Amino acid sequence: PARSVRHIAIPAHRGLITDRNGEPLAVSTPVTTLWANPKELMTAKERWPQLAAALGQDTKLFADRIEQNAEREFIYLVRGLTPEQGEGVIALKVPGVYSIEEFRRFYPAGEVVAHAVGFTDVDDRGREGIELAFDEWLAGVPGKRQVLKDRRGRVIKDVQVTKNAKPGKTLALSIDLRLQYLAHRELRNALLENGAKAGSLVIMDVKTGEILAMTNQPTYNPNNRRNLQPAAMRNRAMIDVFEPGSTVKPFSMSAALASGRWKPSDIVDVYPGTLQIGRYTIRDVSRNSRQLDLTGILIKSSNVGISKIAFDIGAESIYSVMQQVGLGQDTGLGFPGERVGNLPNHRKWPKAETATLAYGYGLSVTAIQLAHAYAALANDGKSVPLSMTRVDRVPDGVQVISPEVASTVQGMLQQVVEAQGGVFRAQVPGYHAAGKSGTARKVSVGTKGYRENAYRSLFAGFAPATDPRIAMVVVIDEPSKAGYFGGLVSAPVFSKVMAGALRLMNVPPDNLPTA
Ligand SMILES: *C(=O)[C@@H](NC(=O)[C@H](N)c1ccc(O)cc1)[C@@H]1N[C@@H](C(=O)O)C(C)(C)S1
Repeated sequence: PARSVRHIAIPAHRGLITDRNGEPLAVSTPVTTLWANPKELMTAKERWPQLAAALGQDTKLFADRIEQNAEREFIYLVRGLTPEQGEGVIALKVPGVYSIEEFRRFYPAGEVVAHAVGFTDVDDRGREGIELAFDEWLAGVPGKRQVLKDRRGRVIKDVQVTKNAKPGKTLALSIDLRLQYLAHRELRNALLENGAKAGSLVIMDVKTGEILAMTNQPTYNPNNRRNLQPAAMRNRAMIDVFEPGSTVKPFSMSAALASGRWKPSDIVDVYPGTLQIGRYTIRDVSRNSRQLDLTGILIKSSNVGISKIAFDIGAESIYSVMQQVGLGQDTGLGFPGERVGNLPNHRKWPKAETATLAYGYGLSVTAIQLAHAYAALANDGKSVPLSMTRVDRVPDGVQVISPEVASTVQGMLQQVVEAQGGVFRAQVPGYHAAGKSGTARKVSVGTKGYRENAYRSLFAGFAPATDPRIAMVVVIDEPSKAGYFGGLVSAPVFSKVMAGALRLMNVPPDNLPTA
């Protein structure tokens, strides 16, 4: 054809992502992509070697590429150069060489918030994290332009633009970059000090359902598009499931207190520190107890104690609490590839499965689910929907644990942290803090039993105890030093991060004299 009217795409500006206070976290940056029409290049061959050198290409390999693409009318030279580098090639004035203005993401906080903010692909589309989850909101709509193409791929004139490029929309996350940096720094330090393989830390606002911080190790710099390490790009807090172990005992206890059959001052006989159930043996770490009260069962973390309570009240009541607080349940966050985990269910619960459920084996949850469950407990038993975006109007929560039961369990968890023989490393000077340690043996990758030397160290809690504001989970995978108990490995991280986060949020210190 002598003339040919066709259409080309004009890239649109991707929406700005900020933290909850407007600090930029993902910013669309103008880049210059160079393309060429090989047929037009065929008329200026003496210019090719200088063009090749400017592109850092070998002269022969470049010439070979153009010659073998002589039939085509569109060939990429280089994508995503800075407009500074792009003009240096444009300045050669080579016939048939053209530029289009595209966009590439810059991430000002880099590795500090990489998992939460996420990453974009070669075409500026979200492929991880918020970038992926809110891709429709962020992407906008590209422009569509008219053209006039010949048999040589030549363009004549303009006088067009049928469709204008629509920019994407701004998005403010629930994340507070101040708390995010604190959490990042403390988790990294903990990983290194313990020679651990991986870790996750989530901070949630118990009143609004907002995720205030979400950090994992290992992490990566999303501005380095060359490294491409899949393991480091995993948002473990949302995609890696684990047995939460003794961190679910406060939920078993909630079921016990709701049953009508148990009060905190009631007693369980846990002597001699083991309990046989068919071919399975329930075992406590500390085996020098006889009568323990319900608070003591949580302080000492007696598997025997919680198991006997579970046999009394029935597994159904415990399953119900865990399901209602969201363990093994869809979070509704809508991140593709987010893992839901699994909460086992039965019509007739056998005794072994009843016991293991009560102390957190045989179910799999994510760190986000665990933090959300603790948020409901801290928020006087009311569960506010999870959000990764800033919440200005809070949706109504669902009452999942009665307020009196939740309050009672809160006081028990304060004792876990403060009482003699408790998790003293979770204490937060100036405040009352509450929570529960866990230590879980990892199930072998093959068939293959439980891995003898591989543990996960957990601490989950909230503060300030007298008026809860923040819930936090710290999960550290395979610590390598002498300590591996959650109370040794994860509790000090909870303490350090809570100390900073409460003060960054201007929460009044509550360890005061009696009124
Ligand atoms: C819950 O997390 C419980 N953990 C275990 O019973 C676990 N199978 C285990 C026992 C012994 C080990 O050396 C390692 C793992 C109890 N709660 C824990 C906690 O951290 O609070 C323990 C006190 C380790 S036991």
